[PDB]
Amino acid sequence: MANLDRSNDKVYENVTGLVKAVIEMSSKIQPAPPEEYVPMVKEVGLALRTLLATVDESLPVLPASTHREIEMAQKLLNSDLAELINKMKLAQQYVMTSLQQEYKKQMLTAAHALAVDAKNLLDVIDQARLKMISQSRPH
Repeated sequence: MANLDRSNDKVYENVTGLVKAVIEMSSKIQPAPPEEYVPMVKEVGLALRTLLATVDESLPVLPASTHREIEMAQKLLNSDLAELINKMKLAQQYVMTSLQQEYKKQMLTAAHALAVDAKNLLDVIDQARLKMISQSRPH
């Protein structure tokens, strides 16, 4: 029952990091221009990429039982992402018009589910990690 925040940190990081941004980005979103936003979102999406790989390393980090769910969760996050990425690709063009705050708001919405999505990700894992704790700790 030590602090195994070694590799679980990398996994728990992306999740948070991306999340912490999902929100923050929302704040600096309104202002964030179409030149600084295009990437902004691109970043969140980029993080996912690495996150996926990170998960693979986390897969084992957790006890057998939170595999499928985890896998299904990955697609879950991406989902919102994909829809989030598109939202941007549009906002980028639906900003110079005038109905920015409108479309921009939409993004926020996802940001809400996103934060959760990312949560439900580890949330499940958290249920696994324990599955190991209260069972038979090896190392």
